[PDB]
Amino acid sequence: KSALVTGASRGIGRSIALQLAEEGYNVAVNYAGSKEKAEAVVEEIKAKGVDSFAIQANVADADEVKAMIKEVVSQFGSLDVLVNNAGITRDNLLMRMKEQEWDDVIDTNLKGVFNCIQKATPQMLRQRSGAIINLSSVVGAVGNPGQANYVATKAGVIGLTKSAARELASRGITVNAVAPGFIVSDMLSDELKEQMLTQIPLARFGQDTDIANTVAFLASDKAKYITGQTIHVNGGMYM
Amino acid sequence: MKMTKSALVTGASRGIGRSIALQLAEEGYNVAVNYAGSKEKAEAVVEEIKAKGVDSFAIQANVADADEVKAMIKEVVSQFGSLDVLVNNAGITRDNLLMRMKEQEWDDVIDTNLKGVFNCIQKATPQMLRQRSGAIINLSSVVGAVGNPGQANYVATKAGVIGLTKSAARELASRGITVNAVAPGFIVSDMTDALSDELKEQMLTQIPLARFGQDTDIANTVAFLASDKAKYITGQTIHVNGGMYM
Amino acid sequence: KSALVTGASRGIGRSIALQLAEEGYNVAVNYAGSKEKAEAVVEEIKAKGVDSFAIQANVADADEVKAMIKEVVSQFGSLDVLVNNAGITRDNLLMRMKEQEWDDVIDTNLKGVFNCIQKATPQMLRQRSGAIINLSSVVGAVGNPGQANYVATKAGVIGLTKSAARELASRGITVNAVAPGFIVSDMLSDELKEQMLTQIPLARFGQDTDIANTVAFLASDKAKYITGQTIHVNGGMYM
Amino acid sequence: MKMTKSALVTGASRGIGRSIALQLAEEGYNVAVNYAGSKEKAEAVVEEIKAKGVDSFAIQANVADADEVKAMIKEVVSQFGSLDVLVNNAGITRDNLLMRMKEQEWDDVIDTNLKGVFNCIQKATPQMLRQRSGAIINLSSVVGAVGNPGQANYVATKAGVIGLTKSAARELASRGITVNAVAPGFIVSDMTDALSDELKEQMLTQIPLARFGQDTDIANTVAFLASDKAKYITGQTIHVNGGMYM
Ligand SMILES: [Mg+2]
Ligand SMILES: [Mg+2]
Ligand SMILES: [Mg+2]
Ligand SMILES: [Mg+2]
Repeated sequence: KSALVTGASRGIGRSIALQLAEEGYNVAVNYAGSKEKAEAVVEEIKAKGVDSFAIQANVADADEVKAMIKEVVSQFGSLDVLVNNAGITRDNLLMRMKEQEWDDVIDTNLKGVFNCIQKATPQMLRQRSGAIINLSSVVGAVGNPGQANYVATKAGVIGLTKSAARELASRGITVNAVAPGFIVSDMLSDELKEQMLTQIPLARFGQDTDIANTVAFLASDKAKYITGQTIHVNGGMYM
Repeated sequence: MKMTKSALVTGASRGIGRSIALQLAEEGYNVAVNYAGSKEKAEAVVEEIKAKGVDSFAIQANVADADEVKAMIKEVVSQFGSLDVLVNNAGITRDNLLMRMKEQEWDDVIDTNLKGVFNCIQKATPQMLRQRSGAIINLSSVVGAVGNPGQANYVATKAGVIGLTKSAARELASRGITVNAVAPGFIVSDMTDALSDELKEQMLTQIPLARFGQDTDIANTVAFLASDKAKYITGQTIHVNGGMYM
Repeated sequence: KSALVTGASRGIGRSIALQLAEEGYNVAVNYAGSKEKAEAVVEEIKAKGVDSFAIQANVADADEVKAMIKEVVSQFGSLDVLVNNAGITRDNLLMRMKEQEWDDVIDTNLKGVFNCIQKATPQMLRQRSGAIINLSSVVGAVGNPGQANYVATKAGVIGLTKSAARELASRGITVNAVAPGFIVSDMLSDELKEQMLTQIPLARFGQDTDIANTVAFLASDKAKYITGQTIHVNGGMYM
Repeated sequence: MKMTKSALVTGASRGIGRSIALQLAEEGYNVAVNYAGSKEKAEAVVEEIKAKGVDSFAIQANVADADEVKAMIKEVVSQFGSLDVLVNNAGITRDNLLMRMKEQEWDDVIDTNLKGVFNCIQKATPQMLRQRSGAIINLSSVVGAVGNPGQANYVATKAGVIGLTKSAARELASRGITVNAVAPGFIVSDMTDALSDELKEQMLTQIPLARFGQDTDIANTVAFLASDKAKYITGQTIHVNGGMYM
C-alpha cells in the first residue's frame, strides 16, 4: 500500500506522512520549498520501516502533478491513498486584497486539489480502489474576515470532495475531507491566543497529531463506508 | 421615476438573472442589467424593467475581469447615485467527467463563477461602506451543497461562493451590509430540455414537491433578502429546491 | 386565508400574528397564560381589518390541540398557515436538571409541535395546501451549556420539520422552520449582553419583527418552492 | 485480564450495539452490555466479549427510567472502577404516517431514544467529571439529518440527539470529556428483510457506494471516537452512510 502526501515537509503534512508510515504505508513526500526539510521527513519515515522518497512539485501545475503521480506509481506500484494537504494563505481585508493574492491562493489550494484528484483518478480507477483525503479548515465552514480567498478555497474543497465522492464511488474510491480548527503547528501574541482559546470548548489548541490521526482513520479499511464527508477536528469551536 | 434605491444584477439577460432583475424592479429598485455577450437580450430586459416604472440600463462586463467590474460599478453608482443591492448571478458551466475535464474548462468556470463573485464584492465594497448599508446576494446551487458527477468545476465554485458569502458577511457586518446566498435546485430555465424525459423523471424523484421550480421562485427569495424585511439575516444560504436538499 | 399562531400573546408570537394580519390573514391567537393579554393582541389584529379570536390551549395536550384546530376551521373555514411558536425554557446544568425540567420542555416544545402538525394535517390534506412554520433557535444548531433540554427540542423541531416536509410535500403542503438568534423580546446585565454582542457580526440584537417578517415570507405564495428548510435569522452568529 | 479502561454500551444485545461492544473489547475496553428485554442474547454477547480477553457483564435497564439508569451506572463503576466510554445506542422505532401515529407511539420513541440518551449522559456525568476524562458517543441516524416519511417520531429523536450531543459537548468540554454522535445510513442489520427487493433497489439508488453498510462500519467509527486518536474531536456527528448524505 502506497500513499502520497502533498506539502508534507513540515507541520500537519509531515505529521500525516509519519502517521501513515506508522500504519504500514509506503509514503511519498511532496514538497515545494526546502529539499533538505523534505529529505529529513523521508528519513524519519524510513525509520518506521517503510519506503519513502521526496518529490518536488507545484500542485497548481497540472503537468508537474501528472509527473508526480506517474513517479509514485512507477516507484511504489500503486497509489492507494492521496492526501491533498498543500495550501497557502495570503491574507488581506477585502478592499486591500491584490489580484495575485486571490489567484495564488485559488490556484494552489483549490486548483491544486483538483489537479491531484484528476491525475490520481486513472490509477485508482484501474485499481478500483483508493482513498482521497483533502484538507479543509474550520474557516471554510464559518468564514473569517481577512481571508476571503482562503475561505473560498477551503469551502470549495468541501464541494469538490462531495462531487468527486459521488463521481468515483461506483469505482470503489472514497473521497473525504478533514477540517482542522486552531492547531499549534499552524500557529502570535499570547493576547490574541487567549481570545482564540475562548472560541474553543476544549479550551486548548489542537496538535498536528490530532489531524494526522483522523486522516489515517479515513485512509484505513475501518472507514470504507465513509465518503463525501468533512470531519471537523476543532475542539468544538464549530459543530 | 428614479427610485431612491438601486440594484445591479450580473448575468441578467435571461433566465434566473432576468427574473431577479424584473422582481427587484417590481420592488422599486432601479436596476442595472449586466451581460457578457448578448447585448440585444440585455437591452430588451432593460425595456421590460423600465415598463415597471423604474430606471434601468445595460452594462457589458466580463465579471472575471477586475478592471471591467470596477468600471461597471463606477458606472452604476454614477447613473443611479448609489449601489444598494448587488446580485451576483452570472455563472457558466463546462461539464465533463473528472478524468477528462480540460484545464481550460476548470479555469473558465472558476474565474467566471468564483473570481467573478469576489471581483464584484470587492469593487462594490467601498460604495457600500460609504453608504453604511447594502445587500449582497450571491447565487449558489443545490449541487454546491451535495456535489454532482460531471460538474466538479461548477460544484467547487458554488461551494466556494457559500464560503465567500460567509467571509464577506463577517467582514462587512459591522458597517451595515448583509451578504447572503440563494441556492436554486432544479429550475426549468436552467435546462436545455435536450435531455430525455427519463432523465427528467429521474431528477423529479429527488424532489419532494415533485415539480421543477421556476425562475420566479428564485427571484422572490432574492427580492426578500434584498428588502428591509431581511436586515438581520446575514451569512446565510437559502435553499429554494422543493425539498431535494434539507 | 386563515392562520393560527401558538403562544401568540406576547413577544415573537404576537409580532408574528400582527405581521400575518398585515398580510391579509385572519389570525387565531393561541395562548396558555393570560387571557387579557391575548385579547389585547386580538384587538390589535382586528385593527388591521382582519378577523381574529383567542383560543386557550396547552399544546402539549393532543385533545386540547385537536379542539383548537377544529375551532379555527369551524370559525375561519380553513387553516392555511400554522405557526408553531409556543415554547418554554427550564434551564439548568446537566447534573442539576430535574426530571420535570426535562419533561416539561420536551412535551411543550417538541411534542407540542408534533401535536399541532398532526391535528392540522387532516385539514391541510383536504385542502391540498398549507404552510407550516416551526420556531427553532440558534441554540438548536450550536448547543448551549445549561439548556440541554431546550437544545434537544429545538434540534428535534428541525428534524420534525424535515420529516413532515417530506411526508406532506406530495399533498401541496410546505413545512419550514425559523431559528432566531439573540432577540430583544426574548431578553440581563449589560455586562452579559456585551459578551453576547461579541458573538454577533451585525453587532446588535435582533427584533421580534425580524422573525415575524421571515415567517410571513415563508407563509406567502413567494415561498411556495421552499420546504424542509431552516432559516437562521441571527445577525450572522451562526452560518 | 481487567483493563485499565471501561465502556458501557446501551442496547448492546444485537446488531449495531453488539458490534460496537465487540469492537471496544478488541480495542482493550472492559465492556458492560446493557439490555432491556432479552437477557439470553445479552449474556451470549458477554461471553463473546470475554473471549476477547477483557471483563464484561450484562445489566438490565430501561434507559427511559432515570432510576434504573442511575443504578446501572453505579453498578458499572462499581464492577470496573471507572466509566471511560459511554455509548448511547439503545433506540426503538414505532413507525406510522403522521396523521395516524398514536400518542403512545410518539411518547415511547421520545422517552427511549431522546430522554434515554439524556438520562445516560446525566447519570454518567458525575463520574466522568471526577475522572476529568471520558468519551460519550451517541447514535443518531441519517434520517435525523434528512427526514423520512412515516418516521416523524424517530426522526425527531435522532435530530434531538444531535442537539443534545452539541449541548453536552459544550458543557463538559472544559473538564476533559468529549461528546460526539455517529449517524448510520442504511445498515443491513437494521433491516427486517421483510421488505421487497424493489424497496431495497430503491434505497440502494440513494447510496453512491451502491451497497448497504455493515454493523462493523458503525462499530469502527465508534471505536475511533472512543480512542485517544479522537481527543480533539467534540460536538461532531460522523455520518457513515456510503455517501447518501454529505
Ligand atoms: Mg429570448
Ligand atoms: Mg450562477
Ligand atoms: Mg441471535
Ligand atoms: Mg439507536
